Amino acid sequence: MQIKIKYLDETQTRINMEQGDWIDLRAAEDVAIKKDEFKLVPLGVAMELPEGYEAHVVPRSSTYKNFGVIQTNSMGVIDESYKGDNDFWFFPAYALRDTKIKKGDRICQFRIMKKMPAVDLIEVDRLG
Amino acid sequence: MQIKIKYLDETQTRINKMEQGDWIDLRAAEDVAIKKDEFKLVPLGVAMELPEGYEAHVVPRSSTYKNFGVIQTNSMGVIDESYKGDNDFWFFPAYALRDTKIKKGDRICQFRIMKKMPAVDLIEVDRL
Amino acid sequence: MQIKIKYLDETQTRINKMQGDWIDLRAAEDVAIKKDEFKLVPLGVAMELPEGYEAHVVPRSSTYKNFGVIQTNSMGVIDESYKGDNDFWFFPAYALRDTKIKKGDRICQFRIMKKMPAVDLIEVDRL
Ligand SMILES: O=c1ccn([C@H]2C[C@H](O)[C@@H](COP(=O)(O)NP(=O)(O)OP(=O)(O)O)O2)c(=O)[nH]1
Ligand SMILES: O=c1ccn([C@H]2C[C@H](O)[C@@H](COP(=O)(O)NP(=O)(O)OP(=O)(O)O)O2)c(=O)[nH]1
Ligand SMILES: O=c1ccn([C@H]2C[C@H](O)[C@@H](COP(=O)(O)NP(=O)(O)OP(=O)(O)O)O2)c(=O)[nH]1
Ligand SMILES: [Mg+2]
Repeated sequence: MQIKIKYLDETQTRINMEQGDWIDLRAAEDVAIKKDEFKLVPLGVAMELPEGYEAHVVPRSSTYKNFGVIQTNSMGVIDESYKGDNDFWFFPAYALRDTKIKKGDRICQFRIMKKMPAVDLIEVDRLG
Repeated sequence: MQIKIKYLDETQTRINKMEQGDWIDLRAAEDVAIKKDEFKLVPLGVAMELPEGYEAHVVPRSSTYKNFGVIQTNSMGVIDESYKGDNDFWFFPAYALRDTKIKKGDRICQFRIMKKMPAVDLIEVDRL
Repeated sequence: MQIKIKYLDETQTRINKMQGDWIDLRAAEDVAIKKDEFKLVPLGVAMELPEGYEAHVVPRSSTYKNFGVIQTNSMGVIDESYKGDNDFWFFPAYALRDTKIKKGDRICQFRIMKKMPAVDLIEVDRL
């Protein structure tokens, strides 16, 4: 199973695994964020995911410790269909304190996972 | 694979975007106003009987923070197959980072289903 | 399918068997957190998961109203790799109000999941 991945540019740090571990993604540019402010931290990457698969994106264990940001959407769902040449991943960050992220910083991690199977949604007037 | 769904009332907007594999959006069952640093359970006006052996996972949409200034306090909501009774309506536990207003009908979060953990024996052991 | 689990001390309340359900985990000691402050809440447990699996840890839906805390990493990911006698799970809590969590309190919950299959990251210039 392969993932095709476009980098924003040559300065981005490429990421190498087939170990099953979640893969760290990194900030594409310096972002500074005041306490109680919001910013998209661009991750400088676009990917074509395997057919029938999602990416899930959550912070790293140490993200809060080292940057004082929480992830606004809790968990990011990157769908297989987000595979365009301008479809760059971002990390939506709310700073609970003054913070600076530097280009290259590892700020979140992801894995892939089979989309849910197909499903008939059937309205009913009463449940058991 | 089918899910039964019951709606609080005819007012509610059927979520008739059954899966092409994608997560599915849920909507505020009523007008809800939440002030800065206030918490509210936002009712989603749906009860469901998930497939045997499954659970549902709920998370915010990508734009939920931009548009309503709320985060989901439980990060990823877990809904077990057993939450299927006739009064088991889904909610969105929302904490507000600014003064905000959700209107009835609004898409505020999204779900998919996924198979439960297989059974597991838990052994206590002195060391590892 | 088997998980080997090691409690911190005798004091800790062992957990029941279960069925596929997320298992609740308990705070290992009383912890007080002021508004707008962060603290790791020990869950007094370390575990050897199955070869090829990870654990996901998230709050109960009631953690906020009962205890006033969110989990700053959203969902903790614990790898098969974290299986040593000192590898004790924690709940990273940030308090949005003053709060005292009390030993024994069930504050978050977990399950296991097969890890991602092996994949190739093939760099490309266009998509
Ligand atoms: O944390 C995230 C979350 C989403 N994303 C990406 C994936 C998503 O496809 C895109 C946002 O554009 P839309 O809001 O239109 N996508 P959406 O999730 O709304 O898809 P849909 O409308 O199909 O439900 O941002 C991230 O990069 N990081
Ligand atoms: O975001 C959510 C999360 C859960 N739920 C529902 C489904 C689930 O069966 C029920 C309880 O979930 P939790 O286990 O996370 N909270 P708690 O453990 O307090 O409830 P219970 O004691 O029933 O397990 O609430 C929601 O409607 N929205
Ligand atoms: O909420 C959490 C999250 C992680 N953990 C555990 C598992 C993890 O291995 C450990 C943190 O160690 P590291 O800082 O080395 N992070 P991790 O092992 O995930 O990094 P890598 O991606 O290199 O494995 O804490 C918790 O107890 N609670
Ligand atoms: Mg529970």
